[PDB]
Amino acid sequence: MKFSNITIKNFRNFEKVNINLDNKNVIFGMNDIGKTNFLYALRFLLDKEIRKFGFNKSDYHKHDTSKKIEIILTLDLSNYEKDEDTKKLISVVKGARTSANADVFYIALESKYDDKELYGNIILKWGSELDNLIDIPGRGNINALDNVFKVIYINPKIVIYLIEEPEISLHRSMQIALSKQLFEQSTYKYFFLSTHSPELLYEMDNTRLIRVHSTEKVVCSSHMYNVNKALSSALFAERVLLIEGPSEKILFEKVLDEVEPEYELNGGFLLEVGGTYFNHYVCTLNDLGITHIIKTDNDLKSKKGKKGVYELLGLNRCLNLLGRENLDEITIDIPEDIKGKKKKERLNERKKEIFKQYKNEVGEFLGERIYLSEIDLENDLYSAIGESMKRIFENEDPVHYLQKSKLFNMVELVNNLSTKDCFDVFEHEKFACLKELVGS
Amino acid sequence: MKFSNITIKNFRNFEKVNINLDNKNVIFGMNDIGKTNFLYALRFLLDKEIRKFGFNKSDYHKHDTSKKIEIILTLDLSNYEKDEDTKKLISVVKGARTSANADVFYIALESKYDDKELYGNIILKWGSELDNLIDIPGRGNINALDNVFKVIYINPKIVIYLIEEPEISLHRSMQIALSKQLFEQSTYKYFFLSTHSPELLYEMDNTRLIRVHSTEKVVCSSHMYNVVKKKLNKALSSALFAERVLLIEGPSEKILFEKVLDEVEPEYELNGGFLLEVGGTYFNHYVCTLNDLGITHIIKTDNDLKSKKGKKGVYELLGLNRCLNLLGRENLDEITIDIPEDIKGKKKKERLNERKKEIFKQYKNEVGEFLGERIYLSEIDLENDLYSAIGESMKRIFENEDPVHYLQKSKLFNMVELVNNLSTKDCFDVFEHEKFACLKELVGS
DNA sequence: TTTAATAACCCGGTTATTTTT
DNA sequence: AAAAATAACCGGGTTATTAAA
Ligand SMILES: [Ca+2]
Ligand SMILES: [Ca+2]
Repeated sequence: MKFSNITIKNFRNFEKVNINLDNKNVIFGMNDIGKTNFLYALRFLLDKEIRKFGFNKSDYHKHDTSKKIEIILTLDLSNYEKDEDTKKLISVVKGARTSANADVFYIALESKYDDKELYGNIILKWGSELDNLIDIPGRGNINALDNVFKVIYINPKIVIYLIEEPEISLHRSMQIALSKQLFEQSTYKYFFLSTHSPELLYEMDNTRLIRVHSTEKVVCSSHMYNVNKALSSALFAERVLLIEGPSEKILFEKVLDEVEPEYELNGGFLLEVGGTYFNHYVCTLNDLGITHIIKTDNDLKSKKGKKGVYELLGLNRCLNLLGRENLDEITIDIPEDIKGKKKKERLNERKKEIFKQYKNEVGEFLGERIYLSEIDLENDLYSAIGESMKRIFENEDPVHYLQKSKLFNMVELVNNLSTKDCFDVFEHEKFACLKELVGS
Repeated sequence: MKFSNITIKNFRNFEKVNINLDNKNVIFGMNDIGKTNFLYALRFLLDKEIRKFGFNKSDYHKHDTSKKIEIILTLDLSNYEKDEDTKKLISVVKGARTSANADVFYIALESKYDDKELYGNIILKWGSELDNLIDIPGRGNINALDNVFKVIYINPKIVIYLIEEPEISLHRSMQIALSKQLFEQSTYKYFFLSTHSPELLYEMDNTRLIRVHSTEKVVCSSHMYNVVKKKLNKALSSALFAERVLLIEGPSEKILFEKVLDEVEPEYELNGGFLLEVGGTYFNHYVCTLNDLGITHIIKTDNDLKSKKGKKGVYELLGLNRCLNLLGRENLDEITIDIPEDIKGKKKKERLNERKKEIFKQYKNEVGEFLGERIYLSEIDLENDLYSAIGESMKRIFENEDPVHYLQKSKLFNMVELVNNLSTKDCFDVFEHEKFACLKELVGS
């Protein structure tokens, strides 16, 4: 009884599309024209108050020719034993089943000859096979299809809901209450929800994501959702850059609005993880067709029980994202001396030798969407705008000046930064994580 | 020059309001009718196409009487320097400025005889003194106020912008870009902004915040706000749209408290309640803004101990000293806890956990004016006065003899496991206790 | 013979004490 | 007589080795 797919041929934006469905469907995307045409395709198939006006000239493909519109719904009916809705659809259809063991049923909408009397005319045919479809019998204004289904449309009998953007002029907690009410109540068994707000999509289970695109053909991507608050604003994006901390984010929001400031309208997003852990995020983004991009920094860690033996932490966190094996450990000797500045200067010079030692493995990290820095953000930020960093802080060592307060000295660099400097950050050879987010 | 105040007297919701407002005014609250009526009071004061129809019967306070509606605006006139609006405002007037050393200017709005042929007969007067105001002169349909000020209204010469709900049919990143165009650049200098959106208040500085109260007296709280302001305003921007705010340190007591405030009072966000994450024990960054806007700043803390850097065995008293730093008082002295080297771990944790009760029952006089104000201090942490409420049900779920040791290892991963299997009576058990009296003051019961 | 309990590191904050110049 | 590390806690996360019953 759970709906298999819909085939739309010659409608107002479509040429040949086959959108897989189930119950509880969510439609999003960039263009609103394809989302309105998807819900009006369901309204022309299953609602009589749109279907009684017929088709206009604008309801065909573009505005002229290809004068044969099919909208076909395929239900995947099968045997659900004594069921409330399935035995109802056995009971009203009756004689249009060609066999008693058929596990599929078709509802087809045909339209032809727009050019004669300026009128579309819509013919609805039942049938469990693609050949020998039987016409739906009706006496007056009422078909026998209208005894089965009922369509309720929301915009600011098996019941189908069609909801278009309920986030307009409501509070966000009312969107959270609508988000729980769409998935715990059994009266919202079948819907098609069009939305932009992330608060309607916090809790979500067993849901076909239908993504429409900005192309003129409009192709649709259809994905199953089975089982989070950070991912809800990243559900509406195709490309997600996964970054570690807020100091990365303030720099990237200053660069990405001074180079290409409409990146999130095109479908890019900046996602925080709050640490160095990406494997809980990339399995969620991989199942939903969202292209993750990972930016992380190379780190070293001292080993417990051994003095001088250091383990390769930032390399192994990219090897565990690929399912690979860990590396063997290194040995650094460090004297007593002072451990404030000089110990960090030994540990930078070891990590550069590591980063040139495993450069062909950095290459197969970068063949996937994992980008690993040489040391940190603050040291390859110094490799681009290091002539501009000494003027702002009035200091000889600006990396050590950012090392004291990582975010508070970052926002003083952000608040005094020129327009040409963001191109120098963005066009660097080591800031290539940004170039895969914008898609250029 | 800058705006100084408006005084609205007998208009359609107000009885006597003296609203002190600077430039770049931001208007918010749960009274959308009062925000709409405040912008209509500015349109009857300063716009031509609203004032040419006059007052109807509906904007005579409630529906009747109130026979003298006075709307008086003061702009105080004394900045000059490179801004020529002082020179325009003193060049258009002739005899309203009687003395050239005066530092106040009055634009007054009057109306009378409300029951004569259903017309307001709006009269506009100028003057630098409150007594003997002169009449604003005009020839035909155009006053002398009309040649000075121009009003542009947005709803989906000296320029005044009146913007009403711009988040309708506007995308979220363009709301953030509209906040950046409102407050960083100098394009809009005089505006009044009404909104319901948290993302128009991210980048804001040097602005007057007007909070409209939910009561029927429609009084307002106006705050001069000057300032990492992104890290402050990202948390604070959804908290300003809330009348009462609970300040919590961690995401364990968002997951714990949102289950309880959906089982007991699930419409608590619709009456002016909010839960504010801090991410640590730093509440002095957040209480400076909420107290000046009339928002109650409710705070739940835990007692903490720290070993000192130089001496061994003595303990800095960080549980009470973070609560006195909001109250500005002098810090406490030092205590001595004798812990040997071969005790470390669970025994060391319970040996410090006894001494956090021993410092708390000693200092019950000191915590009386903590809880008399909106600062709440726990016994040890969240998970022992949570065990003093639902502790028979803590041992049911984890299949553990001592579940508070089982919960400190995990934090969120067994806090979520606790919150998913909570019964209905359990969320009234935890809401009722006197150590969870911070939850009552958020909802007022 | 498994099993929890810290060393080590990452993403943010504070406040008093050495420390070095 | 300062100002810059450095303990030592607070809100979150992951491996890996050790002590531990
Ligand atoms: Ca890093
Ligand atoms: Ca705590």
